This record gives sequence, C-alpha cells and structure tokens, in this order.
Amino acid sequence: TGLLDGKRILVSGIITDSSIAFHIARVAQEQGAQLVLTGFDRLRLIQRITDRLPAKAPLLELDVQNEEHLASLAGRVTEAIGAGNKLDGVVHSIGFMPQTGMGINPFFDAPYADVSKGIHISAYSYASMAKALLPIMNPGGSIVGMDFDPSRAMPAYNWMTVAKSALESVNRFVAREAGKYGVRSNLVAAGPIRTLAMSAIVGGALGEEAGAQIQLLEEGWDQRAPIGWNMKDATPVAKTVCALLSDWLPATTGDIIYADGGAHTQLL
Amino acid sequence: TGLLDGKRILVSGIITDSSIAFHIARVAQEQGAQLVLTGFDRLRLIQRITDRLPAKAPLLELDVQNEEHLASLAGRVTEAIGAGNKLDGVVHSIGFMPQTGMGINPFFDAPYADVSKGIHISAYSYASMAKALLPIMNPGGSIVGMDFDPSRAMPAYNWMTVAKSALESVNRFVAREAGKYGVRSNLVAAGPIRTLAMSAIVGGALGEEAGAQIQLLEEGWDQRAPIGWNMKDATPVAKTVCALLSDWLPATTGDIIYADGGAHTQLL
Amino acid sequence: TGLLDGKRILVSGIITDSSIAFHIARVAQEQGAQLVLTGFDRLRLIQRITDRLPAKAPLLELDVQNEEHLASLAGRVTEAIGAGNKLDGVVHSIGFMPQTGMGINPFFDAPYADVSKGIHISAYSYASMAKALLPIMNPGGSIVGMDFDPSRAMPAYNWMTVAKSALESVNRFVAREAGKYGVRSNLVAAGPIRTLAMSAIVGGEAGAQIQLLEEGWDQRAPIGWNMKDATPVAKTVCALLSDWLPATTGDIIYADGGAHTQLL
Amino acid sequence: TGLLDGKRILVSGIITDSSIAFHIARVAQEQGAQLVLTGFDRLRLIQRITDRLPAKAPLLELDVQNEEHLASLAGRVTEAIGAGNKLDGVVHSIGFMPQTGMGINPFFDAPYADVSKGIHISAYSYASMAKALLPIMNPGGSIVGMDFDPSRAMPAYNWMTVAKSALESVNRFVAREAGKYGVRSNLVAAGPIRTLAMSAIVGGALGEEAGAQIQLLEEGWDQRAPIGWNMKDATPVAKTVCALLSDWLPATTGDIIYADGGAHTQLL
Ligand SMILES: NC(=O)c1ccc[n+]([C@@H]2O[C@H](COP(=O)([O-])OP(=O)(O)OC[C@H]3O[C@@H](n4cnc5c(N)ncnc54)[C@H](O)[C@@H]3O)[C@@H](O)[C@H]2O)c1
Ligand SMILES: NC(=O)c1ccc[n+]([C@@H]2O[C@H](COP(=O)([O-])OP(=O)(O)OC[C@H]3O[C@@H](n4cnc5c(N)ncnc54)[C@H](O)[C@@H]3O)[C@@H](O)[C@H]2O)c1
Ligand SMILES: NC(=O)c1ccc[n+]([C@@H]2O[C@H](COP(=O)([O-])OP(=O)(O)OC[C@H]3O[C@@H](n4cnc5c(N)ncnc54)[C@H](O)[C@@H]3O)[C@@H](O)[C@H]2O)c1
Ligand SMILES: NC(=O)c1ccc[n+]([C@@H]2O[C@H](COP(=O)([O-])OP(=O)(O)OC[C@H]3O[C@@H](n4cnc5c(N)ncnc54)[C@H](O)[C@@H]3O)[C@@H](O)[C@H]2O)c1
Ligand SMILES: N#Cc1ccccc1Oc1ccc(Cn2cc(C3CCCCC3)nn2)cc1O
Ligand SMILES: N#Cc1ccccc1Oc1ccc(Cn2cc(C3CCCCC3)nn2)cc1O
Ligand SMILES: N#Cc1ccccc1Oc1ccc(Cn2cc(C3CCCCC3)nn2)cc1O
Ligand SMILES: N#Cc1ccccc1Oc1ccc(Cn2cc(C3CCCCC3)nn2)cc1O
Repeated sequence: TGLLDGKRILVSGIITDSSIAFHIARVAQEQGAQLVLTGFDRLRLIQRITDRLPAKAPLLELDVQNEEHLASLAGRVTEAIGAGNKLDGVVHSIGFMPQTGMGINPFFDAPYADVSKGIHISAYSYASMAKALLPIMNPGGSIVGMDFDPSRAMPAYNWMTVAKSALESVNRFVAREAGKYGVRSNLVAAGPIRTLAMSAIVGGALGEEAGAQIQLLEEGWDQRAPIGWNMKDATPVAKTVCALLSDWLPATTGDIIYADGGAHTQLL
Repeated sequence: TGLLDGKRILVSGIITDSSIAFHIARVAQEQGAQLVLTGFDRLRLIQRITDRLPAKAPLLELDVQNEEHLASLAGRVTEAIGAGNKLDGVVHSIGFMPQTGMGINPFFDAPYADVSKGIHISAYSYASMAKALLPIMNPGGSIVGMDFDPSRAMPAYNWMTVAKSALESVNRFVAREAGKYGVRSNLVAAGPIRTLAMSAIVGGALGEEAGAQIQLLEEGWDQRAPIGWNMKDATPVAKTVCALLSDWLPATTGDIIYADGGAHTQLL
Repeated sequence: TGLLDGKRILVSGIITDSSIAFHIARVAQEQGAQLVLTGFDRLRLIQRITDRLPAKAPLLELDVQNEEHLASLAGRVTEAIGAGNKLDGVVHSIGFMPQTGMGINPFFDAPYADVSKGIHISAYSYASMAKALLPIMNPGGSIVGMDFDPSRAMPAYNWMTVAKSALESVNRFVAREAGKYGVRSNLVAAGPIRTLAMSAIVGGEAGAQIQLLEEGWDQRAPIGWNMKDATPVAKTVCALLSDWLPATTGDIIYADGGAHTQLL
Repeated sequence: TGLLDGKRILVSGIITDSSIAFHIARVAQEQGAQLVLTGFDRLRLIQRITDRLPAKAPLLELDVQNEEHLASLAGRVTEAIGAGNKLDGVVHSIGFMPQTGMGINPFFDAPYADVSKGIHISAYSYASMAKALLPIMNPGGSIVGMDFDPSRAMPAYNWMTVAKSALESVNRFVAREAGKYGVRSNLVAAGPIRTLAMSAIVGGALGEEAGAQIQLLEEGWDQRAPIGWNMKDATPVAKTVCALLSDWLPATTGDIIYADGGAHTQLL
C-alpha cells in the first residue's frame, strides 16, 4: 500500500533522467500515484525519457511563458485524467536563467531583459501554474515547488538567487490563494543534485572555473550536513517531495522544507 | 497504511488523552509502530490513559531530571523491546516551567532557580534523552521534539519562550551527534493544542487571563493560517511527527517543521 | 560637528515632502552632508519640493528604467559635486508596482509584464544604481536602500512583497561587489510611513489599511510606532551612511519600533 | 561634538585591555560619554586595566550571580553618578561557560549544573541587569548586549551557542519591559575578536586543536565578509555598540545588529 495510492499528480520539469522531476515522478509512481507529466520545448526527447519511468503517463506541452499553454492546461489535464476527476498534487520543478545572470559573468552586467526572463520562468510561473490548476484540484491537495536556499548570497548563483528569493515570497502568497480550495503550497529547498541545469546552466556559466563549483558544493553541503550529502542521489529529495504530496504533512503550508542533509543548520 | 510498519519508537510525554504525545502514539500505532512509552511522576494515572490507545505498550518511568532514570533508560528499553533489537524513533514531547516564569507574573520576577528548572526539563533534556538512546538506535532512525515558535516574543509564554529558543539550538547540536549514528534530529513547531500544559500557562483552566489566551491563540493562528487551525485537533501535529519518524524525510536534520496551518508564514 | 560632516551623498526618491527620501535628505543636511538629489518624471514638481529642504542641492533626472540616464549618471554627478571628488553615500529610496499587483486586485490576475516592471524599478534598480555609482565612491562609503519586511505574506502588498524579497537578495550581492571598493550596502526595513506610495497600495478600503498598519506595527512595537513621523527612519538611514556602523554590510536594519520582534 | 555627549552609560565586562567592553568604553569616552564601570571577581586587576582608559570612571563590583550585588546595584550607581541623575545607556558584555560545555569536550557530557551556570551568566543576567537598572534609566535610553550568531550550530562553541540562542530570546522580552520606560534593548552580534574569553575559554577547551581551528575561523570570516574581518581590531564592534547607545537608531528594539563584516549574509 503506497504513500500516494490513487492520487493524481501533475509533474512538470523533466528533461533528462537526472532531472529532479524525473526522480520525483519515479518515486511518486512507485508509491501508487497516477501521473500527468508536462514538458518544455523538446517533447520528442522528453517522451523517450519518460518511457524509462516505471509506468506510462500522458505528457503535455507546457512552456510557462506561453499564455495559451496556460489557458488550455486545465482543459488538457482534465482530458488526460478523465472528465470529472481532479488533481491531488502538482509539482513545479522548473527554472531558468540566462548565462549573463550566472557564473563568472559579472553580476552587474546582466541586463534586466535577461533577469526578467529568469524570474518569469523560475518564480512567477509558480503562481501561473497554481492559477491554472487550483480550479481542478481536490481539497487535501498539495502544490510543491523546488527551491535552493537563497537567504545568503553565494558565488555564481547570482541572479538565480534573486529569483529563488522571489519564489519563496510567491509561495507564501500562493498558499493564501490555495487555502481557499483546501490546498497546501510548499517548497522543497534541495541540496545540490547533478542535473542538466547544474552543469549546463551553472557549470557552463563558470567556464574554466567548473572545478570551483564542485569544491564549493562540497564545502557548503557534504561537509556541513550532519548526515552527509550525495550530489548523485536525487532519491532523498524526491521522497521529501512525495512526503509533501501525501496526507502526512497536512498542517504545513506557505513553507519551506529543507532536503539538504541538514547543511543549512550548520555554520561549518 | 503502515507508514511505520515494524518500527520501534519510544514516546515520552503522555499525561492525559489530550497530550500531544498521546495522539502521536495513537497515530504511530495506527501506522504499524511498536511503541515503548515513558511517563513522569503519575504512572498509575498514565497507565489508565495509555490503555485507551489502540494497542498495549510497555510503560517506563522517566523523570528527565533524574540521573539514575537516564543511566538505566537504555537498559530498560532493551528489556522491553527484546534483547538485540533497537529503536528506530524517539519522541521528546516534554516541557515544564514554574508558574513564576509564565502568564501575568512579571518577566523580571522569575528567579533563576525556577527558570533553570524549566530549561533543564524543556531543553537540556532533549540532549540527555538523545545521549541515553542513541546507543540503541538503528541507522535511518529519527529523533523528534516539540517546539513552539520562539523567534518572536509574545505575551504570557515568557520564559518558556527562552527555553524553546534554547531547545532549537540544542536540536542543531544533537543533529551533529546523531549524524554519527545515521540518525536525524528535528523539532515540530506545533500550533496551539488544548492540553493540560496549555491551561498551566495562565494558572489552570480558569486563570484570570484564560479568555485573553483564547483570543490571542485565535488571532495568532486560526486567523493567520491559510488552511486554518483547530486547537482541539492534535491529529495534524501527530501526523507531522510520524512523517519525521518515517523514511519519507530522509534528508532533513537539525531542523524545524512547522505544523501550524501556515500561520508563521503570514503577518496578518 | 554633525554626523555626516563633509560627506557627499546622493539621495534618490523624492516626490513630495512626505517622501521618506525627503526626510532622509533633510536630516542628512542637518547633519552636514552635501547632497546630490535625483528625481523621476515630474522634475518641475520635485524642484519645488526640494526647495523646502534646509539647503540647496543639485537635482538630476534619473528614471532607473532608462539605460542612457544610468550610463550618464556618474558623469553628471561628478560635474555637480566637482571634478576629482567622489560620493561617500548613496540612498535608493525608490519603488513602483502597477495597480494590478496590489490591493484588492487578485494576486493571480497580475500579468507578468506588470510584475516585471515593478521588480525592475523596485529591486533590479538597486543593482543598476550601485553599478553606475561605485566607480565614483570613496572607500568607507555606504549604499542604503529602503525595504519593507517581506519575510511573511500580508494583505494588499501582494507583488510588492515579492519585489522586496528580491531586493533583499540583490542587496546581499551588491554587498559583494561593493566590498571591492571598501563600500557597505544595506537596507533599512522601515515601519509604515504615510507617503504618496502608501496611498497607491489601495487608491485613497483606506480604513482597513490603517487598521492593519496599527495592528501590525504600533500595537506590536514595544516603543510604539507613529506613521506620521519619518524622522526615526531618516535617522536610521543616516546612521548607516555614517562611520558608526562600519562592520555591517549585506544586511537589513529594522526601523519599525521593534514590531518585527513581537508576535502579538 | 561627540556622538554620546553628556550621556551616562554603565559598561560591564572589562577584564583585560582586549575585552570588547574595554574598547566599547574607550570609544564611548572618546565620544563624550561619562561612564560607570562594573567588574567581576578581580577588581584589583580591573582597576589597573581601567586606568588605561582615556578618562577616569568609577568602578563597581558586580557578579551577576550574586543577588545582593544586584539588589544594591541601582543604589551604588546613583551614588556614583550623582543623586538625581540617571543612566542613558547600559552595556552587558558578559559571558561564561564551563570547560565541559565547550571545545572538544563531547556535547552530551556537559552536566546541567555546568550548562545552567553558563546560561545564568550569559543569558539570564541580561534580564537581571535590565531589572536592576531600568528604574534609573532615562527615556530615550539604550541597553545593549553582546551576541555571537547562534542560528546555526558550529564546532566548539557548543553549549555557549545554546546560551546565546537563549540570550536572543531574553533580549526580545527585555525590549517589552524596557518599552514601558521608553528604552530600547538590542544585541550586537560581533564577529570574532581576540579576547581572554576566546583564548582561555574557547581555546583552552579546544586543547591541541586550538591553533588550527582558530586560524581557519579567522580565514573563513574574513573570507565571507564582503568588507573583510580583522580579529585583532575591536573598534568596529565598539563603534557599532556606540551607534546603538546613541540617538541615531531610535526605532530599533528587540533586535540584533550584526557587526561581522557582513559574514552572516554570505554562505560562501
Ligand atoms: N540541481 C540542483 O541541485 C537543484 C537544487 C535545488 C533546486 N533546484 C531546482 O529544481 C528545479 C529543477 O531543476 P533540475 O536540477 O531538475 O534541472 P533540469 O535542467 O533537470 O530541469 C530544469 C527544467 O526546467 C524546465 N524549463 C525551463 N524553462 C521552462 C519553461 N519556460 N517552461 C517550462 N519548463 C521550463 C526545463 O525544460 C527542465 O525540465 C529548479 O527549480 C531548480 O532551481 C536545483
Ligand atoms: N499544546 C500546545 O499548544 C503545544 C504547542 C507546541 C508545542 N508544545 C510542546 O509540546 C510538548 C508537550 O506538551 P503538551 O501540550 O502535550 O502538554 P502536556 O501537559 O500534555 O504534556 C507535557 C508532558 O511533560 C511531562 N514532563 C514534565 N516534567 C517532566 C519531567 N521532569 N520528566 C519527564 N516528563 C516531564 C509531563 O509529565 C507531561 O507528560 C511540550 O514540549 C510543549 O512545549 C505544545
Ligand atoms: N512608506 C512606507 O510605509 C514604506 C515602508 C517601507 C519601505 N518603503 C520604501 O521606501 C521607498 C520610498 O517610498 P516612499 O513611501 O517614501 O514613497 P514615495 O511615493 O514618496 O516615493 C516613491 C519614489 O519612487 C520614485 N520612482 C518610481 N519609479 C521610479 C523610477 N523608474 N526611477 C526613479 N524613481 C522612481 C518616485 O518618483 C518617488 O520619488 C520605496 O522603496 C518604498 O518601498 C515605504
Ligand atoms: N570575542 C569574541 O569573538 C566574541 C564575539 C561576539 C561576542 N562575544 C561576547 O562578547 C562578550 C564579551 O566577551 P569578550 O570577548 O569581550 O571577553 P572577555 O573575557 O573580555 O569579557 C568577558 C567578561 O565576562 C565577565 N564575567 C564572567 N562571569 C561574570 C559574572 N559572574 N558576573 C559578571 N561578569 C562576569 C568577565 O569578568 C569578563 O569581564 C560576551 O558575551 C561574549 O559572549 C565575544
Ligand atoms: N532549473 C534550473 C536552474 C536555473 C538556473 C540556475 C540553476 C538552476 O538549477 C539549479 C541547479 C543546481 C542547483 C544547485 N547548485 C547551485 C550551484 C551554484 C554553484 C556554486 C555552489 C553554490 C551555487 N551549484 N549547484 C540549483 C539550481 O537552482
Ligand atoms: N509541556 C509544556 C509546557 C510547559 C510550559 C509552557 C507551555 C507548555 O506547553 C505548551 C502549551 C501550549 C502552547 C501553546 N500556547 C501558547 C500560549 C501563549 C499564551 C497565549 C498566546 C500566546 C502564546 N498559550 N498556549 C505551547 C506550549 O509549549
Ligand atoms: N515606492 C514605492 C512603493 C511602490 C509600490 C508599493 C509600495 C511602495 O512603497 C510603500 C508604501 C507603503 C508601505 C507600507 N505599507 C504596506 C501596506 C499594506 C497595508 C496592509 C498591511 C501591509 C501592506 N500599507 N503600507 C510599503 C511600501 O513599500
Ligand atoms: N564571555 C564569554 C564567553 C564565554 C563562553 C564562550 C565564549 C565567550 O566569548 C566568546 C569568545 C569568542 C567568540 C568568538 N568565537 C567563536 C569561536 C568558536 C571557535 C571555533 C569556530 C567558531 C566558533 N571562537 N571564537 C565568541 C564568544 O562568545
């Protein structure tokens, strides 16, 4: 008997089999959830990736910058899960920032057109997904997004840090709106996981400093985490998200759960 | 469901069937946990109270101020759960503060002897329980204590606030020690629940200020919580603790989970 | 001897004589600072307002959305304070959010074009000002922006809350950049002050707004809070522009009567 | 001319000319304050140390664990500053923790009698000092204590971390009491300064680890602080305290000002 038996959950943000969203979906399925997946831009590729999941699941296009995709999303989900059924959970596992807002590119040289795009996708879209999907969510349901602790500044993450600070504020407002429907909204602040975004976005922006990134991640997380931290294992983050999709954190909303091995609780 | 199937968990802090610990134990048992219970001072009464749980469970004396009780605790638990078995979870649901450190008694008039006693039982005992029990916990295990958000001052809670600020710090250190054993340590910051200790804050169930207390608790929690808050329902807090005793938050330690309906995330 | 004797400080954000920036400038001047002022859009009006300050001060146009204004700003400031002199302080006291992102307008109905504009002006501009001005700041100097505590959600402030959360993060990054020049960057999280922007949050129910501000601030503040008195906020900013908080950067000072430290 | 012209300020916590309190007093005096000083245990020594201040100032015995010293303190201060005059400021720069609660001594082995003592002196005494002195403080006045950021756990500081978490909570309650008198109460969270407490208490407790751990700390502070940090220079901390004793932060109470070079705002 699974933790998410007969729960219908939408999971956004799969692009490879390392994606945090991919492992969220895998664990959600292992625990009995029926999924609907959304993907951006490269749907042929994403389709081959989602075939490696333990179960088949419908896949829908969603570019969170596209008003038409958002306006139609609720309709397309209803059609995929059966007319008269609703969602019990929604997972926002999406982010973007142009190269200029990251890495060794100077912080002050990022033009606002680039920063604005990153905040649109990384923070505002949390509200636009909730707006589109709350009308088809059941009471008891849960919305979850992915965060990276932005309360202190750090090298390289630069304007993505600013986007996450924004996302944290958005989550608290979404929680107010979602409360009317009996729905929780929370973020999971994950420790670092090797994914495409880590490597191509953050690691690409670092140039020949990429060694520096690993060293910092080692300092900031495995060394600090009292139970350690393994950047090649997304399972603990995925389980944490499933905990929030479940009935087992029923009194938590507008909040942030840290799945970082405890690193943020330790100074060194 | 079986969230805690075949997990052996020690639960401290039962005194009535309204105790947060009582509901923690009930839900743990409903989810398949084999419990060991500890009780303070009034064991005859506590025995009759624990009989109302869904399953029988051994009951052990533990006054956290008593060195002998603590020195023997590990031994007595091993005897109750079977030689060669260990605990998978531990719940600290314990607190105390003398009357002088609370309510309308002026903050500056609490003598240190009284405050010290309250900090001993409410904060330091979180470390002494961990010290006694870690040697008989399995890797994967979880220690959980109960908090009330002390980051801002408030009427009446007075020196208990100071004890909770201390407990929050103790938890982060216990997390470091527990990490060596592959064990997590976390607090649940609960919203207010009608218990015997709550009445104590204002001098018993008809204290001068009882009416004021209820109004403030409604202002601070049900009115702020986006999903609302019901002070007569401990279940959501109990489920939140079981979430932490389970395998489903494996990467969270040294931390605090808020089970307050989201109230601490909202200003008004 | 005044607290800012012979310090050259740029102050942005004056629009009326209730503007927080206006009272910052007044106090800075009372304490011996030579000011340069910047104003947006309504410079004729702003000029008449700045005439009510204790001392005359040059006034420069700056729309923080305008790349040309920002590119020329350093040059225009050098010309106004004398070639070979630099700034010792900079005050960002600027904000904006379209009506759709605020008040009773549902949170979800604000389009991103509107939210983006508000974040541009209210948060990103803190970085673009620092970028423009750091090259002409002296070691020891201080940059200060105005914040409103966004760590918990609230009625009406809506997307401005999100812009302030962003500003807080921007400040921490600016602090890193400013450190290279020996310059501090901090925000002052003020309690509520009756200004033109405050009326904008709703328009001018206003009754509800005042009640909430009394609940959230005067009632919680252990030393009380008076929304018609900007002086304490202005002094707190001058403290940060002075030499007296030399080891504080990337940080937030709360000038709210202590309200954020009390739950009820 | 001076920032504290004609302000009468009590400064506790001088033991050597490296003490943070000694530099607070020096700068206060340079800025025109008339001081009253308090000292613990070694008054002969403290007297020779205070002679090296720019101005003479009366010195009073105060062991914050002694009820008689506290009961008589207001009276003795009135006598020293002139009957009818009051204090405008009070500086608590006092701390203690037994060796067992610090360094490489295991966290769980500190007996509560030792931790209690440390909390008494390091946290509760901030309330007793305020209780004794508020009745002779002018409206506008300021109380200030010294903190070391305890929001995350760390090596070695151990139970002192817990005492600082307690102090932070006590400061918020003192702010409530002090508000009735028109008085502010705040802490300054200083970066690390080479003082007797650093070397004898913390450094002593580290044993053979003292040298390396302290060097890494000095490197990592200075590394995180965007404006850098020099552990041999107390002046910036002393100035920060004088800012709070002055009229220039009139709307800040119950709060914490970080004088750490910005280090706590940066993760790495
Ligand atoms: N990798 C880490 O260590 C880490 C840690 C904590 C949080 N995060 C967050 O987790 C989330 C997922 O990142 P990940 O590491 O799995 O990376 P990723 O590259 O696997 O995923 C990023 C996803 O965002 C999608 N995306 C980008 N622009 C989009 C748009 N306009 N519309 C819809 N989808 C769009 C991509 O298509 C992709 O599926 C992000 O919010 C990221 O900040 C990453
Ligand atoms: N009830 C609430 O609103 C609320 C909210 C948040 C946190 N909490 C915390 O929850 C915990 C439990 O309190 P409760 O509300 O269940 O009340 P309660 O009165 O039911 O239980 C408190 C328990 O503490 C025990 N205790 C006291 N001194 C002890 C000692 N010397 N040794 C061992 N046990 C001792 C008592 O025997 C009792 O079982 C406390 O830590 C309290 O601060 C309560
Ligand atoms: N009044 C309050 O209660 C309060 C509380 C905390 C923080 N704040 C902050 O203080 C700052 C000033 O607000 P105030 O209440 O004194 O307001 P205000 O309405 O007096 O001033 C707002 C100013 O922003 C300027 N501005 C707007 N868009 C601009 C742009 N593109 N370029 C340059 N200037 C631009 C306006 O011209 C005006 O000078 C803001 O950042 C605001 O968020 C206000
Ligand atoms: N030095 C640092 O790196 C650092 C950083 C931040 C905060 N602090 C804090 O600053 C304060 C001052 O410590 P310091 O480094 O100046 O060291 P220190 O040893 O110079 O000063 C400590 C003082 O505490 C006094 N004291 C101890 N027990 C007392 C008692 N029973 N009654 C009265 N006074 C008592 C001692 O006599 C001494 O004057 C402490 O609260 C410490 O926690 C230290
Ligand atoms: N999706 C997405 C995404 C978009 C922009 C930037 C990062 C994105 O994904 C992340 C991918 C990885 C991480 C974790 N992380 C952050 C970093 C940097 C590099 C130095 C260490 C600390 C900051 N390295 N790993 C956080 C993320 O938000
Ligand atoms: N065990 C225990 C215990 C010991 C002393 C004081 C309280 C204790 O348990 C609690 C009991 C109730 C609550 C919740 N609560 C808080 C308050 C104050 C006073 C009324 C409004 C502001 C919070 N009243 N009830 C929190 C608790 O930690
Ligand atoms: N400049 C500017 C500005 C731009 C958009 C929105 C607000 C702006 O300035 C402010 C003006 C007033 C306040 C304080 N405030 C907040 C509020 C509402 C009222 C209900 C409770 C708190 C949110 N009322 N006043 C904070 C501000 O940042
Ligand atoms: N007075 C006093 C006092 C009492 C007990 C312990 C420390 C005390 O003063 C301090 C002396 C130094 C510091 C700063 N600090 C912290 C540390 C440890 C060293 C290991 C790494 C960082 C934590 N070393 N210095 C902080 C202090 O509160």
